[PDB]
Amino acid sequence: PQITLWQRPLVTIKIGGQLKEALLDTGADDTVLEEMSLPGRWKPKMIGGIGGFIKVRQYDQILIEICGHKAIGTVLVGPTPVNIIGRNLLTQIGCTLNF
Amino acid sequence: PQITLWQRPLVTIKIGGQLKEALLDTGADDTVLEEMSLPGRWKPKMIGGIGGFIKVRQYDQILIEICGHKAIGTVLVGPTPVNIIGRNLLTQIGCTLNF
Ligand SMILES: COC(=O)N[C@H](C(=O)N[C@@H](Cc1ccc(-c2ccccn2)cc1)C[C@H](O)[C@H](Cc1ccccc1)NC(=O)[C@@H](NC(=O)OC)C(C)(C)C)C(C)(C)C
Repeated sequence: PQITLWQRPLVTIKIGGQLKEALLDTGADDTVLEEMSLPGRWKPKMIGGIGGFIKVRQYDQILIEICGHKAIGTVLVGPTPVNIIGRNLLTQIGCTLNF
Repeated sequence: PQITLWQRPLVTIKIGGQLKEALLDTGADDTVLEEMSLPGRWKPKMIGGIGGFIKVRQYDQILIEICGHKAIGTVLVGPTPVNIIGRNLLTQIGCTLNF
């Protein structure tokens, strides 16, 4: 669809059976979700924001539906205040910025 | 224009006669620029992201040009790793998320 930016671009996502709310974020290279269970093994990764870095677990090839649109790719899990859909998955669902 | 997301959405902005590179950031409430000088009064503000909060300087009613689009709004200045155009200004230039 078309999402204007007067409010936070919060959308519904489906991941490992559960429905959650996520922020669509063009300012993020990666996708980062709050603490949860995912299948397979994970690698270590550190990701940086405005106030410093956090330690997250990296899962690969994770199935995730974003607002009707399927995506399969990298999901990081850790102590983020918000669920963040970053560019790795925004490109898969054909997301672009327009004006 | 239509900005894709394979790479970071970095555009040229004009603020205080200075040309600067900034990140178009839908996941940001506020607009935050690295250390620079601006005219007028200011208030301190605390803003949070991944890893926590930083203290910044809040300037009101600042004019910014983003890809030749004029816009007026609040500009925060402080020790951010990157120049960031948040939703408060992206709405002014008519910027939408599409897929
Ligand atoms: C309401 O709070 C805000 O709007 N905070 C904004 C903010 O931090 N937004 C983040 C989203 C966010 C929103 C709210 C909170 C929050 C905090 C406390 C309480 C509630 N919510 C936290 C994060 C996502 C933002 O796009 C950020 C921009 C950035 C990019 C690169 C370096 C520093 C900052 N992206 C990241 O942090 C990403 N970093 C990255 O890609 O590095 C290359 C990730 C996400 C991958 C680490 C801001 C500060 C830019 C205005």
